[PDB]
Amino acid sequence: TVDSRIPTLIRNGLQTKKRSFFVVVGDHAKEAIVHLYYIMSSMDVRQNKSVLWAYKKPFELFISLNDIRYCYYKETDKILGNTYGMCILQDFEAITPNILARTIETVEGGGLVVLLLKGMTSLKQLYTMTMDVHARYRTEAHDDVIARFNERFLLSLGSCESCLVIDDELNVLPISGGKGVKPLPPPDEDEELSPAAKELKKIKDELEDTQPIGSLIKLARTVDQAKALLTFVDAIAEKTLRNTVTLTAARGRGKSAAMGVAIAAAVAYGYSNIFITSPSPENLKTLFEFVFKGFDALDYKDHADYTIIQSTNPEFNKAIVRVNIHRNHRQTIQYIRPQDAHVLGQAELVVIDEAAAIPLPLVKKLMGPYLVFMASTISGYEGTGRSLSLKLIKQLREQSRSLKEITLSEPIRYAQGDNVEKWLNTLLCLDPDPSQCELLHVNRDTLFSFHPVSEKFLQQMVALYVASHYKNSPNDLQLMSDAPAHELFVLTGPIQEGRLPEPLCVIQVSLEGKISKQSILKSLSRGQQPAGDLIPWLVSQQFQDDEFASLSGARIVRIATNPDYMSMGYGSKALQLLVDYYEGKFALPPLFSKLSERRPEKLDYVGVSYGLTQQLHKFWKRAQFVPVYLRQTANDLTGEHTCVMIRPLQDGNDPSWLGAFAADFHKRFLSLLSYKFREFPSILALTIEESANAGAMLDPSNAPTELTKAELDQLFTPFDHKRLESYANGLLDYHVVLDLMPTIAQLYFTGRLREAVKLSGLQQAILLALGLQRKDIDTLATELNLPGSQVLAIFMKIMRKVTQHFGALVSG
Amino acid sequence: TVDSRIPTLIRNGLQTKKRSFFVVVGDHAKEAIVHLYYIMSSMDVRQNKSVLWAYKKPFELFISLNDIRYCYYKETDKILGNTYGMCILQDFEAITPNILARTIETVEGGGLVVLLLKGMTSLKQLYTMTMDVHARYRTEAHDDVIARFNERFLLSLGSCESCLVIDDELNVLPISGGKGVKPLPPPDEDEELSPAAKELKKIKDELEDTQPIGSLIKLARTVDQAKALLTFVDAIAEKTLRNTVTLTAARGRGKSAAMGVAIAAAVAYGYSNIFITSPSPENLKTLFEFVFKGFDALDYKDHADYTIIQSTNPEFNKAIVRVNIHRNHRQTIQYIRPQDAHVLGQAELVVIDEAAAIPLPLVKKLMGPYLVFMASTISGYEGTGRSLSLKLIKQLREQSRSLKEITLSEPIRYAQGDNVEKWLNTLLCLDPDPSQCELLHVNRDTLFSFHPVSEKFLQQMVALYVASHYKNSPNDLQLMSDAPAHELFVLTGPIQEGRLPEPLCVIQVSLEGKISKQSILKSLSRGQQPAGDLIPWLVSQQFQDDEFASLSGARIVRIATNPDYMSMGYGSKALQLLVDYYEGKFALPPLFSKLSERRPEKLDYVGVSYGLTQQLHKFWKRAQFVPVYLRQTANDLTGEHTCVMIRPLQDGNDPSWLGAFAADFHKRFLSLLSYKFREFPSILALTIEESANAGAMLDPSNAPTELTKAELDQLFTPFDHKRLESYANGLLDYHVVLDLMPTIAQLYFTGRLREAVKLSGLQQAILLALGLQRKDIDTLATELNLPGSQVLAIFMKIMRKVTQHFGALVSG
Ligand SMILES: CC(C)(COP(=O)(O)OP(=O)(O)OC[C@H]1O[C@@H](n2cnc3c(N)ncnc32)[C@H](O)[C@H]1OP(=O)(O)O)[C@H](O)C(=O)NCCC(=O)NCCSCC(=O)CSc1ccn([C@@H]2O[C@@H](CO)[C@H](O)[C@H]2O)c(=O)n1
Ligand SMILES: CC(C)(COP(=O)(O)OP(=O)(O)OC[C@H]1O[C@@H](n2cnc3c(N)ncnc32)[C@H](O)[C@H]1OP(=O)(O)O)[C@H](O)C(=O)NCCC(=O)NCCSCC(=O)CSc1ccn([C@@H]2O[C@@H](CO)[C@H](O)[C@H]2O)c(=O)n1
Repeated sequence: TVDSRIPTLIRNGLQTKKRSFFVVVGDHAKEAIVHLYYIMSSMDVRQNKSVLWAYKKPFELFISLNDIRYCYYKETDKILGNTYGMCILQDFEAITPNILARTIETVEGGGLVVLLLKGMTSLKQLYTMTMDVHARYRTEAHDDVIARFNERFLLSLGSCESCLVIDDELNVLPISGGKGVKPLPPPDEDEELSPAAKELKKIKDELEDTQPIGSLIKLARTVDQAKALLTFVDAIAEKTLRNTVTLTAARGRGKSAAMGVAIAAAVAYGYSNIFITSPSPENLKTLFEFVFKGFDALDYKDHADYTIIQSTNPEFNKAIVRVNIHRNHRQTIQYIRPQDAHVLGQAELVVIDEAAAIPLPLVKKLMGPYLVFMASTISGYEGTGRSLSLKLIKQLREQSRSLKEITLSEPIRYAQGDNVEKWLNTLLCLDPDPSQCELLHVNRDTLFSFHPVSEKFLQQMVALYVASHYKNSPNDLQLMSDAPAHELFVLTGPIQEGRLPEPLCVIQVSLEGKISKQSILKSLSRGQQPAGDLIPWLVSQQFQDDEFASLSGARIVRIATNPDYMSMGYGSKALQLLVDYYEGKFALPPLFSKLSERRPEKLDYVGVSYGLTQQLHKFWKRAQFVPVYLRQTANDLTGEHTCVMIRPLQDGNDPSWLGAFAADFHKRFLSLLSYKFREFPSILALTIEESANAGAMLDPSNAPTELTKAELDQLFTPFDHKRLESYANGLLDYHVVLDLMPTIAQLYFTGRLREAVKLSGLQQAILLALGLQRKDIDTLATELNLPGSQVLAIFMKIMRKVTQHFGALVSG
Repeated sequence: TVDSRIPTLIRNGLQTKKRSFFVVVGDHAKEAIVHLYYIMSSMDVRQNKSVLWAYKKPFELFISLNDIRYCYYKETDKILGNTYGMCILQDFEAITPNILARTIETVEGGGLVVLLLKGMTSLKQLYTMTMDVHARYRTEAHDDVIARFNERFLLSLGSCESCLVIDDELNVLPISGGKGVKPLPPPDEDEELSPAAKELKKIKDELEDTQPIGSLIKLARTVDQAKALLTFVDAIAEKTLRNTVTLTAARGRGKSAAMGVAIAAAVAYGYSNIFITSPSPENLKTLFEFVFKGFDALDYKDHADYTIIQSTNPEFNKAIVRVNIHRNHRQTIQYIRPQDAHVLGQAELVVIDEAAAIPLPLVKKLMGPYLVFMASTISGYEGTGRSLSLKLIKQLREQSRSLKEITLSEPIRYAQGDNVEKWLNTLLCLDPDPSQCELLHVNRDTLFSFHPVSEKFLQQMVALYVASHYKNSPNDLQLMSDAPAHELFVLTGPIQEGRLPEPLCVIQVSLEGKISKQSILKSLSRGQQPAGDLIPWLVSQQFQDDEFASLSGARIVRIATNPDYMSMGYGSKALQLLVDYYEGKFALPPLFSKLSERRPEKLDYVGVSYGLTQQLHKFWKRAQFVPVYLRQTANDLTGEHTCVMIRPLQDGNDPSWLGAFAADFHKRFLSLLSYKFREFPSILALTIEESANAGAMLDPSNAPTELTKAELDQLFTPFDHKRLESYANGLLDYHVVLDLMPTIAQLYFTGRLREAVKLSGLQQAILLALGLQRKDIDTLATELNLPGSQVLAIFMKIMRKVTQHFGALVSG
């Protein structure tokens, strides 16, 4: 027999269209899965869909009778947009939170999400079991790893009413969170129906006579989807290039289907050029599938009324890039990259998928005098933080021609308020005067113990980081929980007993370094790297230095503040407090440990690796950080170059080891502006150069030397001096004296000419651009918001200062 | 009374629809013009159009009764595409051939082209009268100018049967070429009609029922125009993106009108994106006027069915750049520059106006998988040489999807075979073993004497230069004729008496130099230049040298060979013969003077200024020329940088004055590749650098020195050497060692490392690109037609040679 609660839970899930969670432990989980599929199928006939099975690397009749799809863990990106009647996970040791989010959301309501666990003598051994991902966290310095993610995972089950844990013998355990489940009253489909189903069929039958909306509204499955289609069509039918409709919805709500049917409606309404801009064409799979579904519903014929152009040469073979329409009239659905805004001159409809994840300048450039459709995932898996969506909406409101804001709430595959969706959104967390504040260290042994106060505080800090993330990734939660040396610091205001403090700033610090010199030389003779550390293993490779990585240091993995309290001084105060704590200025575990009650580790430096940005760089420089490295190949999804800043926090020790690194980086950066850096704005490059020089000034031996006649004559021939003097007098065109620009720029920005001649910020920026970035006058004028004549007018005054110094130098 | 031949000629012109030429001499030409307008108007009533009057800076009733348009000589570009019933030219001293061509072609058949000459005691004083343009030819070295253009102008009249020369008293002179004119028999318009007029009305009434061709064929005025419209519409109605129709016709035949009505037909046929690519939007004035005429004939309404977008911010205010159509669907007529081929992704119809004048790579890029319309002016004023049109047609035939070739012959404003058009196409000339050949000097005193043999030979050489010219300019004829020091050299094969030799190569040499040092210093202290000379006044400004321009030199203004005999060795042989002639190797004027019968001038150098091109540079370098200067701003109409090459022809004299210039240019060019030169192909830049180094080797003191440890340690720190050695071993990514690339490239290409390490052509080109041009691996791989991996694979082998040399240098 079987426990009554298993068929009861399955029946409740089938009737209420909600998912059911089952966890099987033992060595013969196949029998349990077969018996759970038989029970699920015996009560309902309209849900017998395919079964998804995921592994890293009776029953015999069961496999040969039902459609079973096998998917690898690394191939879970291939099942995006599908829908399966029951999902199976085989290897616990491999399910990262990314895998769980990707593989659970693709189950229709009433199905079963079955997770198989290996036979265990006591569930109490789950908290210490070898993750296949733990191998990446461990390092030579820190080898042991205490698994805390599994601890919270097992405890989270008790908070889900649809989650049942069963054994090989099909017996419920007390850990199960749905042992108190009760049968629901039988339904009556003769007259009783959900109000949503009545509303949808009403909004469908009302517009059935009209075309093409009548035939393109029979594809929507939710009321919110129908309303989204209605407003999209009422903006398309308006045929006004002064309209802009944005669609923000959680993952799985059906943004792609609504936008695809809207694109089909735009095609049917007589639109010639339609452009879809997305970060990657592989995201445009379900969208184009629903565009094709709308075309089919519009009585179009394949290969006779439309041809599909698919890009096979690059990596994304399956990606659709172009669709041609030649039935009503020549129409094209072209996919362009977000950086290709130069092709939107004749754009009639530009649809920006995942507009939140697109960098803000790219979104600003993609908008024009046409009709713009926008999509954003503001919650759920792969979502965007609330801060970025708020910034985008604020920009749209400030610029607006006309902006329309619609939202989807009701999911498609499962009923609203699904229990399993609630649990997987809790386990993966997928949804005062600055001087008065104090910093506390958050203990990770209790923060992941699923205590109600601990869980509430964990959700608080997690949500803070969520907003500060162009794309949400729940793997960072596992990295934070199971890392061997990651420390979490939070900044709270003055708080009294009985009230949980409100986190205004959260700092995650990772301990790095203490790598043996033998390992350094072993790695430096090859290209392979342990990849455990970042700042040491990167400097030791870039500078070919075998002494830096043997130090002890801290990497600030993530520092985020409350978006409502940003730019008020909380982040800088938290950073200063952390630095002072690491400088030895402070002399059931409790969740919060004050900084004055734990002994800091002896650290020689603190470092950070982050995407370059003028505001971020200004903040880090104000925090006494100096650059050591700057990547040349910009990040494809972000558009920013990785920059590494290191601070010599330890006092009473010579900060000369960092002086050499800063000086080496400073001079390299000077002429690296012609290599993958030509695109940098002049002001940003000037600030980075100034910061690198300030860092290089730590070493007294790196102080610049004066310029003498003996070395000057080795650089400029007397005819070059004559040309410079002629230009300074205004008797020569600036194009003639232009190969001397690299030499003068290098002389000034390496310190030889810095003391002799005084240049302001604008003159320094123009000199840097024209000398090291090799920019034109037009580009420099546009970047600096100055007329072309004024750039040269202030450029001659730079020459009238260098020429005078050179003349006074040669004469005396 | 009036001479009978004046009303007779006017009546013949009115009846035959041919223009009439009248030249008036005296101080009261107003009376003659009034009496010629009265006579013209008294016989015909359907031609009383506006009168065009051109000046540099009875009759009273005449001005206030007829529409008179006044146009300045510098503003004659503003009357392109118009049509006037009678043209008047007031100032002889200002009518350049460009003005004559621009102002004569805008007269309808049967009108009068009246040229006013100041009262002259004897027409014999015309050959010596002060041109307002002569001031530009004269120079300090050569001041006197003998006017030969006026000489041929006066004699050319006798070859025109419709040209009458009259005085203030209206008396015909023997110089008149139409004194033997006789009255034509009166016509009969009741039944007799021209076959062309019957053919046109037949091809119109046949398609009257059909639309939109029926309403868009009533705008054509010639049979050839109607056929061009028919084939354009039959290619548009075909709606095939595998069609390409080119239209080659002389100036004034009506290419613009046919193409405009074709664009209107394409709009009416349901084309969404239509792009018109032209060298300048001001040429797209009559084309868009006829597009608008076709729209009006298609019953479109202004400001309700189409809106016109005109670019007012730039210089071309009147230029139309965009036309929007919203009749049933959004259609657009966008003007793009020829270098904007990246916007033709959705192009449904790309119409290339003046395709011959567009550089060949730009035309190759503008063509795609759509319908392409092409226009070319292969004859007449502002035309293109036959060689360029032949190259374009050959490229089209070799690439062809489908190519259609149509031609227009019959002009619009005047009858075919017009007499005045014949004369203005003669006055302005607007239409063997290599070792066995010999070079002859063509005397300019008899070449412009209008002798039949002299005129035939002048037309021969002129036609040779015409083909070698992206845009024909008849001002070069006046410059050749009236220049004070221009010498013409021609290359002919073995020829016997009684037969005029066939010119296989024509060389035009201009004598330059001998500028006083006082004038050099006077000009060098300002920006103003006499502009008489080019090579001296350019080197003396770029190099700030006060001794070069005082030499004596020759500038090869134009060297062209027969396009049928190109790349066979005639040009190089002619150049070598000219150089030997100037090196003193040869020890009713006759038209041809052998090189052994005239004393060459003592010349120190021979130079040439030309648009840079790999083939042209290779030819000049083979001719022992070395560069001295290279412009940064490429020519807008051509896309090529001006390069100046100077050869030290004189033997027995030290060529060290040029060694300094070549070395200064060579070292500057090295790092100037990052300034307006980044776009140069690697091979071309390498060849230019090699040629500049070969030129700099003339001075023994410019020989490169070895590389020593003392100077090497001043460039690379030991950590830089460690990084280079690590990269050479393949243990480091190539991105790390990239700021050392400028230093290594400069060391190798300035000669210090040239002897120590041996590099092939490909390695040298890659090193030059990556070091001095700062190109990426992808761009270099695409330019060199090699995979990206192979570029780096051969790039590491460059480093494995430099690193070994550096190690052997530091060790010992
Ligand atoms: C700025 C805050 C501190 C709070 O700012 P705060 O409260 O403190 O304001 P405050 O008064 O104190 O100072 C006033 C000053 O702040 C400035 N400011 C003001 N407002 C803002 C603002 N909104 N934003 C920014 N600055 C602002 C302003 O410039 C100035 O304002 P003023 O104009 O002077 O007044 C806080 O970070 C925040 O906002 N937002 C969170 C940003 C965040 O998340 N991390 C921050 C840096 S960490 C990134 C990592 O470390 C990630 S790991 C990683 C990832 C990938 N990769 C590579 O890429 C991968 C490729 O596959 C691969 O893995 C690897 O290769 C890698 O290596 N490592
Ligand atoms: C090449 C020929 C000698 C006959 O060639 P040739 O018969 O001799 O052939 P050959 O056997 O002897 O040698 C075999 C070698 O010839 C090569 N090759 C073979 N075939 C061709 C080919 N088709 N084309 C080219 N090379 C070819 C090949 O690379 C190789 O062939 P291989 O592959 O080695 O066998 C002849 O020129 C010709 O073709 N066509 C006429 C080109 C022409 O007209 N001038 C030539 C240079 S002058 C330009 C001025 O001087 C104009 S003034 C001015 C204008 C503006 N500006 C500035 O711009 C303005 C801005 O407003 C402003 O005014 C000012 O700032 C200024 O400063 N000055």
